[PDB]
Amino acid sequence: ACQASQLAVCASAILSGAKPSGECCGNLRAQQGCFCQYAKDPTYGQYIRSPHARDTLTSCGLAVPHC
Ligand SMILES: CCCCCCCCCCCCCCCC(=O)OCC(O)COP(=O)([O-])OC[C@@H](O)CO
Repeated sequence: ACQASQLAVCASAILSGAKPSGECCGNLRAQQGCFCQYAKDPTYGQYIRSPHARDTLTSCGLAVPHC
């Protein structure tokens, strides 16, 4: 299922713009199909939709979706 809480391993990058860890990027790579659903989360979606989250994808070499 797509639960935002799955992104905890990337929280520093999403919340602060920190360079993402390798483990973060590997988790993001696996979980790409959830990204537009994560972006709709009422609690965390504001962070998921942010520039820091987008920058995290790009730092990980992943496409930024058009949700
Ligand atoms: C690290 C992963 C990043 C993934 C990035 C995906 C790129 C996101 C691009 C823009 C996304 C737009 C998606 C639609 C977001 C939206 O606003 O609709 C959401 C929605 O209907 C569900 O909840 P919500 O209304 O966002 O709730 C927000 C808030 O007010 C509740 O606290």
